[PDB]
Amino acid sequence: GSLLIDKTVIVTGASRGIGRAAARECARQGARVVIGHSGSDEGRAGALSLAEEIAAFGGTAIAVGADAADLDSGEKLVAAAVEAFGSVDVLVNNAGICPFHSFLDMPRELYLKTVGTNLNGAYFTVQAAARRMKEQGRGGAIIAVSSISALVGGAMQTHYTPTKAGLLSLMQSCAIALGPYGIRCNAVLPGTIATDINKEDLSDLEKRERMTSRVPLGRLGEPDDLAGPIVFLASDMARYVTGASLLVDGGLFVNLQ
Amino acid sequence: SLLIDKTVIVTGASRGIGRAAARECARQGARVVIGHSGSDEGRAGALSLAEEIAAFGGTAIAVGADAADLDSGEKLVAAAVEAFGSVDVLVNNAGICPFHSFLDMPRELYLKTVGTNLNGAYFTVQAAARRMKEQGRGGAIIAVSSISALVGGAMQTHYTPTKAGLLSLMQSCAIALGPYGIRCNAVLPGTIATDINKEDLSDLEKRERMTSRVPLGRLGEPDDLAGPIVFLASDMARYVTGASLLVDGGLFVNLQ
Amino acid sequence: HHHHGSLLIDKTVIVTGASRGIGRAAARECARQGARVVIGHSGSDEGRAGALSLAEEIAAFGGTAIAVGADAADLDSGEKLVAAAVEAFGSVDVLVNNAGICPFHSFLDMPRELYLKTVGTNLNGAYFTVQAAARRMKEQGRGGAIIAVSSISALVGGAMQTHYTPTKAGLLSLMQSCAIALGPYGIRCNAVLPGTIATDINKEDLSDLEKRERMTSRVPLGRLGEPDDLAGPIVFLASDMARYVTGASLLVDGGLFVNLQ
Amino acid sequence: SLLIDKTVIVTGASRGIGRAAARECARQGARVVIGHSGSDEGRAGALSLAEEIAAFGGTAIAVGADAADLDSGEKLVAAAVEAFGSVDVLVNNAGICPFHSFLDMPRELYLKTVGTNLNGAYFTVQAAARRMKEQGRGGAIIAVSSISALVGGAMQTHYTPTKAGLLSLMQSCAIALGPYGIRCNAVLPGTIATDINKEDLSDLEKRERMTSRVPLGRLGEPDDLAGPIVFLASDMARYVTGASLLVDGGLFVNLQ
Repeated sequence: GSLLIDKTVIVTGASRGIGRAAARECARQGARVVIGHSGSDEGRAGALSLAEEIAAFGGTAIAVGADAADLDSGEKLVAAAVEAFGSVDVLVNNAGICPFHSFLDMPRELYLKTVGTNLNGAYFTVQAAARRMKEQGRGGAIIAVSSISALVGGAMQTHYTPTKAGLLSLMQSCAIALGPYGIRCNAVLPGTIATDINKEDLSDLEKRERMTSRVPLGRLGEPDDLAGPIVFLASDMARYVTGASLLVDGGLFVNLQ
Repeated sequence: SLLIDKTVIVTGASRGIGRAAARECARQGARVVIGHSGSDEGRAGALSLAEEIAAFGGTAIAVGADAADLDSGEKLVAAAVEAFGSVDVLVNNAGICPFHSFLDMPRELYLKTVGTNLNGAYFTVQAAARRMKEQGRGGAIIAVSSISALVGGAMQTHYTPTKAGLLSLMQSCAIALGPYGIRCNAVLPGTIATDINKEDLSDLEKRERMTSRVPLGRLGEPDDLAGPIVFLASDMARYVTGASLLVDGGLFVNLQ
Repeated sequence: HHHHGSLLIDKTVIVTGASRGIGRAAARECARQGARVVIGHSGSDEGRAGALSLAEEIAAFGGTAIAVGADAADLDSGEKLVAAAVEAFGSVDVLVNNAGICPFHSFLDMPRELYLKTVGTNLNGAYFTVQAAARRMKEQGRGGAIIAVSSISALVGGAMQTHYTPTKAGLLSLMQSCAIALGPYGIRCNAVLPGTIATDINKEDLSDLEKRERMTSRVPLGRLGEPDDLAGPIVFLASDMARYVTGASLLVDGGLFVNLQ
Repeated sequence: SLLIDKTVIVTGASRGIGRAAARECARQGARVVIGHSGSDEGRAGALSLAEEIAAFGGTAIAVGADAADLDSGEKLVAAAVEAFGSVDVLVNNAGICPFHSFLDMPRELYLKTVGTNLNGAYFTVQAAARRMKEQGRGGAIIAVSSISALVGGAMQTHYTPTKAGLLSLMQSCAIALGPYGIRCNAVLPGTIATDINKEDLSDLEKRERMTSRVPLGRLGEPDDLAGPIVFLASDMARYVTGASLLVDGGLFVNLQ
């Protein structure tokens, strides 16, 4: 594919799941990809194996550790991208956590780590990438991976849903601030995205059937289901799209019981 | 080549967004049915687009089918099936916005706006969706709605409910038609420079005022909707249904 | 005296579809708040009987009301209701548009006649009832309030409601556009969005105790709504408590919309 | 008598919307905890409000409790319980909007905005809700958010996410606290003339431009939010939770 030929794409949280699938598809569309990961041993291992898979089909990618909760990570990722590839053209902000926990006994540290990682870290990663895009003067695209939970509630996600709605709101306000520099800012809202079914347990499979019944398309999402929408929003197919959000949920949001 | 071997029906495709979407689908490999109003101007515009498409190697036919006539849906599907053997994508785009104040709104003006923009769309969607279910191969439906689906307009009290109604139709059809692999979504164009508003935008002081409200710094053009429509019609959007997508250069978020 | 409120004292309120359900409860509470109420009904035998029994109850607790038959699908009904209100009470100050139908039906075999009756009753008839009321409010020069009773279905889909959800979304959009058009005349326009409300309509879905238990378990507040649960929000939007509220919508659903499952 | 004998905690109540909401709660029979920042101006405003309320026969106390200090929620609850025996309503209103461009936003300013507007709200809601659950009599929580929860602002990249986050917090808390009869809702004020925007509103030309964008034809006053807040706090809203209410004179829908 050639939707992102000669663009440098940073993807945060890209060692597994949606970010992994997005980074891969960006590389398949001709981009040179900075695979950001958490800096953990599993994160590094997944980032490097993705880099290998990309190298195998002729792509170009590097892996960069950068804990999203560390607010210095944005400039570290931009610096690594500019050092290796000379530019930053697309940011896919995807790193996040969702430690389910009840509201009335939520500890401060868990709440603050969730906001810190999902929203504050995103803020300054977007800021670092957008600064570089403005300095280049060639435009850019920023995509925040948020969630259907940006639009509705979850009882075990009182600390989590505000960060997802926060991300949507950040893209709306950045769209105004960065529009004069040709930088488009949008959000994708994944619904229920499943992990590999061959690795699930029997109990995990029984919950899969109930959640699947809730989706009009008749199946849970896969990480690759988010790659097309992310690459669309990063590309010239979306040349007039900014300040927008896009549900990628198989109809889950509209399917009121 | 996102739509190779797909039959695409575009309603109201002789001018504006519909014309650009029909041409782009054809460039992506689709066989395109160019639906128009049946008027003399509609027929001429659809004819010229069909010739343009044929000139770059694409395939298209032109079909008159007044969107206000509830028989038009089956006529378009029958023409598509006769010419190309299938219906795989519907881009519902025919619509009118006769600006008029609310307190003196004529009943027949209101009824023609709802009849064209919403009622005609309902039964065009129904006719295409039936064929798609019958084929058993899935499909995609894209309603061209508007930013006006989300906010108000004092001279559009008859019009904004049809745009919001179209979005809602896509949400409910996504549920009804999801088990058949038929995805239903809406695009919400912002301020698009077309033939309808060309005289209003001739006022270049007005144009600069309208332009200053768009963060991307320009008004839209019909090709700005072509990419998002083809995306929603394609396998890039295989898990997208019941969704809406603003295509407005940031207009909606830019609270003045 | 009956511990009547005064939020709507000296105001004339037209309620369409007021013989039963949400409309009946709204009309009753407006009268408890001091309003003179036009109890609009469909003209059917059942509608007329329900409107008369409400008028008897209101009269007995010291309120003021009249019953007026006015089929919402007849686009002349808006002017009929306004004329009755002006003749009986001298003004029109609040419109609560509540008349509507939801004949559940699948999409692919939806008949034209059923679809067109649903749009005609729920949206077209509301449009010209709002128009007739708003013209009288403008002519009076004392402002007013319009409340459309829409539905949570204005925000989400329903497979057996492809003909119905667009009319509910359309009503919300109508309030947004009318808020702009009528704001200069002091007329505020808002929509209320009820969730699952146990009314006579969904009598037979709720007849199934197992279905009813599942529907109740989806509401965070833990119960289905009652028509009286909509009376307070409607009266609020009609009153000076909401003097700066226009172009707005209000979910009244016990948390159903936010409770993603 | 919408709130007779209820204990209402209002944060940020020395001025503006919070001050008017605290006053109206007391006019409805509530005993009011006037939360303020602890600054000299916060202390003076809270005292004058407490005296205002006392002068018309109400009951109130003032409590300094910086919303950025995450201990403040339990400080307010403890003061409410000692003075008045219960907590029944929380109006979360404390917030800041230090306008600043995005690309040079300092970390300290961003973190103080999130910390005050969202993090402090979270743990104030948590403290109030714990006490409401222990009492077993239900309760009401109202977050004062903004129209900016729905749209963007170039000089508010740090601010609008906190306002949208407040709305989302009420949505999730409505689910978690529903079983305990605790309703959670947000109000979204439009352009409200307060001490914050006071200097910008002395420019007569700009005030006219901002007024012309409101369909009701005037800017809001703090009293304009009091009615909606007391409504959401009361039995008039007994089936309302997880909901949001624009209080903006039509500003949001009035697309240019």
